[PDB]
Amino acid sequence: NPWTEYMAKYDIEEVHGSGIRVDLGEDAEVAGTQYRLPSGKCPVFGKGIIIENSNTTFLTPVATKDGGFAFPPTEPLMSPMTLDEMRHFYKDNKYVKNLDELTLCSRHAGNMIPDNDKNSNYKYPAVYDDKDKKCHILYIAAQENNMFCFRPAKDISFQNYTYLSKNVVDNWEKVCPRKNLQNAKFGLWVDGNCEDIPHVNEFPAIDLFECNKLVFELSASDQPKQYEQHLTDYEKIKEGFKNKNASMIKSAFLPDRYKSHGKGYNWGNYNTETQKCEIFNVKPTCLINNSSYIATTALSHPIEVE
Amino acid sequence: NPWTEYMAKYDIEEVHGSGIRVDLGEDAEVAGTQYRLPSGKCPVFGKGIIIENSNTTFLTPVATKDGGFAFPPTEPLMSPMTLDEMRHFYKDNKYVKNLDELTLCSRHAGNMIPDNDKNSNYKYPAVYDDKDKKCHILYIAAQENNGPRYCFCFRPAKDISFQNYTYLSKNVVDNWEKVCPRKNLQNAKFGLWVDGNCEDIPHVNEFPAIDLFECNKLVFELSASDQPKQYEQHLTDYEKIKEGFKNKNASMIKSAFLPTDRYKSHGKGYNWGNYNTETQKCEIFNVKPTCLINNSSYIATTALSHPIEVE
Ligand SMILES: [Cl-]
Repeated sequence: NPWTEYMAKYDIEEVHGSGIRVDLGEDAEVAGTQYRLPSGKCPVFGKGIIIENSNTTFLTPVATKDGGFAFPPTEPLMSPMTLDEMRHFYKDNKYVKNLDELTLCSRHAGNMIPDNDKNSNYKYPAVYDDKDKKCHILYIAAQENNMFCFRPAKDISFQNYTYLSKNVVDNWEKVCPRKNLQNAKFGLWVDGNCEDIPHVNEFPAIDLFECNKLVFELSASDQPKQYEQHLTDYEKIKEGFKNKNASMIKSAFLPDRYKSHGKGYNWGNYNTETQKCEIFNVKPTCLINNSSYIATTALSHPIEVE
Repeated sequence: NPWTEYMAKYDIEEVHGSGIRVDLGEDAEVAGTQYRLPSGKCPVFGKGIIIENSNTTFLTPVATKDGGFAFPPTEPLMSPMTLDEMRHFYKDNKYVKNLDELTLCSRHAGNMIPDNDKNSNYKYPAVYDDKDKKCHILYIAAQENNGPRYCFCFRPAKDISFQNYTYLSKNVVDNWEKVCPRKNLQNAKFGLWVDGNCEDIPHVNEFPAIDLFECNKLVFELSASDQPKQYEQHLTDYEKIKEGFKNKNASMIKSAFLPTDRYKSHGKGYNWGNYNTETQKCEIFNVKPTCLINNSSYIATTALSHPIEVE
């Protein structure tokens, strides 16, 4: 396969390794309880959280329903923090001060100790705003609760946002998707040629944005499948919550089932001419030269094209 | 309610009466020990077993690791057996010879005596393959074994590879076509009849589902299960019997701990789904539906139902 090195970034199971729509791919103890937390190795471009029946944006600091998901005021203020502020903050750290924008944001979020637990490996995720050059640390690592109903989504208002786990790798631009591939269709390398993906499901999509949106909706998810009828502390932890009104969430019921490990309907071929989004769940291993198509993934930016 | 007679086949507790994802709804003695075995009265369309970290397919005869779940070769060969071979085999039996292929495969499997036990009521289940018109008697009636322990690990699933298979207990009824679900209902949504109207099911759990097959898979996964929740440390002989195993390498499995109804669903579960084809959402619920709503955006499915076939 002449396509192996090129196609490496599209093996989402390998290179990302956790959920995309909902990333809760690891567990980490904070003060004696194991909490779920995002753990994917790639940035998720254009991902944010929509709070339903509300005008509050999710990057609004948590209420200390009026509030969002972001870190409340700390002293000194750790979040939000601009790119320049971050580089100045870490000036004495050779291995941190020069990391790319997104990786720096991830590492910065990763320096926030949870709940004065100095032993803990738990690290908060973050959102980077590329327009504002601002890093927002998320206090709430839950992504879907469908007190607050909400869901993850690509939305036109989120196009400059990137959702970042603690695990985002420093060379993500070499090894992860970002841009959509114009004039290219994902395929499978079989006996010296790029063949069509055998099984695809097709949907109407007015533009590339709408196709990327759909793929995202259907992509790898670490959200629980079985769960009680009412919200319970056990259900909250399974959704990625850690804190409730001034105490940690605990549950006698906590002892790997919910982890996708990157498995899902993560790829799409958008036919710009017929306005159909072609969605599949096997990793592609080549490209087909087809001028009618744009190749997208749930990780990819919903608009940007190369 | 004008829907009563029409909706009877969606009363899964009544018409099927056992687990769907894992069906172990009866016990039957073989050589002095009670074993668990499938007892559902309806066929389960598109159900097979996935063996983990293995190149072995579940319809391969048992190893006699390299093996599956199917009957080892017998003389005369009783399994696998084609429809035509079955009809010829039972040519002298008026009551069996002209049964529908599914009920026939169930009855054929039910004629295998377990472990030379002349008067046992234990009857092996079977899988009928509609593509090759072959009946496969299963020697292993276990359907799930994947505890954190050592995970020969396996689980039940609907999968594209299994779409022409039907998993058949010994109790599959001869008139299943009239009394059991099979086809999904296109342009229809399950509801509840309230005051001269078909109303929405009050509580549904909603999930993303790219197509009807995926919705049907999800419903099956959440459906009535007779599996022990008793996932514990090592796999003990008692645990094996609770999982539906009967044999282990030249002896019956036995246990002093076997008491002489707790893991039986009797068909109670998240057995139904309304799939919204326009929003790609699978809405799953655990109460029997009692009418249909005319909605072009939906397809009504059950855990029993074929994962593709529509009406
Ligand atoms: Cl029982």
